[PDB]
Amino acid sequence: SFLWNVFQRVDKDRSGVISDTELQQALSNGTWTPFNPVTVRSIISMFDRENKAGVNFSEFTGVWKYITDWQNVFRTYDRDNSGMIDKNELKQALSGFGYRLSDQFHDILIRKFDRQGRGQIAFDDFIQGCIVLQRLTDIFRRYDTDQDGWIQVSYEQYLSMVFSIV
Amino acid sequence: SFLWNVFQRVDKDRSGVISDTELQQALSNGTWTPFNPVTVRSIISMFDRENKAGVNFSEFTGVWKYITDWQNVFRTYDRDNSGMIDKNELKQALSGFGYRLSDQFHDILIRKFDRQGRGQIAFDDFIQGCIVLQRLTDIFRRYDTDQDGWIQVSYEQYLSMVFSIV
Ligand code: NA
Ligand code: NA
Ligand SMILES: [Zn+2]
Ligand SMILES: [Zn+2]
Ligand SMILES: [Zn+2]
Ligand SMILES: [Zn+2]
Ligand SMILES: [Zn+2]
Ligand SMILES: [Zn+2]
Ligand SMILES: [Zn+2]
Ligand SMILES: [Zn+2]
Repeated sequence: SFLWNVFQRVDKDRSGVISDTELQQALSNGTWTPFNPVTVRSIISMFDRENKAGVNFSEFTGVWKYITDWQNVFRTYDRDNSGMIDKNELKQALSGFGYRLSDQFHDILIRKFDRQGRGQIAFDDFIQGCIVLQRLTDIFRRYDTDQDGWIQVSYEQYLSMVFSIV
Repeated sequence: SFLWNVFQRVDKDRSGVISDTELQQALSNGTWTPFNPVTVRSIISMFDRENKAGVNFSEFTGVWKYITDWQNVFRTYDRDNSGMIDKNELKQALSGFGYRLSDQFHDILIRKFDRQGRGQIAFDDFIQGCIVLQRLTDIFRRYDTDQDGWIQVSYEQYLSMVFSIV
């Protein structure tokens, strides 16, 4: 309903389908730089149930829910309310999700996810990071057959593991 | 020497530095489609000993050697001389490098490396594939401490392993 007005504002070529570029330009990451294109790509492919390279209005109500939900999480854990998420808050956010990860390891996470290069993670980078972690966990989980947080794999199962990431 | 004439032909903006776009356009992959940009990016970052985003003439003599050498390998193993490399020939090429990999696993390799979508791997895709495999092997090797083609890793060492790929 109110969602239709949003859709019409975002669908700038009035095609009836919201493309990557369109969704990108309707989202801010709180740093006055374009929203992470990879993040946009992931959100599109998530809800696009055709091979459309975009989302229609029905699919878009899903996207709108997804982004709003990700905003709740991000604002909850950015408690000094700066707009970025820091080492401590990232530790909190992933701890809230159920990850049990060492403090130093969050050094790597920040280095890997933060496009801004400022020791902190923006909203767009934050979504991708979490998405990438779900994926790595899904894969790991296929190989940790007795569920004790350990895997023994051969060279070939490793390669096919890394290749099933994609 | 003769290399200088090549460099001048490739350096189209006459800057004295060969950019990504420039190198790309001076290379064919034998399929009348642009040479894999990722492949170009890798070759650049390999020989660029500044943070230049390109190569000067000195560095370029390295690149020229690297590409010619990769051409020898590719032509050796594309023995039906089509321009593509197939499952059997890929099996040969990597076997020549010292990889001991199962026949079915080469299904995954072709699916993963072939941008053309035709069950075969082009010259540009072939270089990247091999490069990606060297990297995965280097990493694996750091973790296979007793050198028997097996690793046991925890969840956190796995994440940091996958993250050291990049
Ligand atoms: Na296990
Ligand atoms: Na081992
Ligand atoms: Zn549109
Ligand atoms: Zn914060
Ligand atoms: Zn902060
Ligand atoms: Zn176990
Ligand atoms: Zn140039
Ligand atoms: Zn062939
Ligand atoms: Zn063939
Ligand atoms: Zn062992």
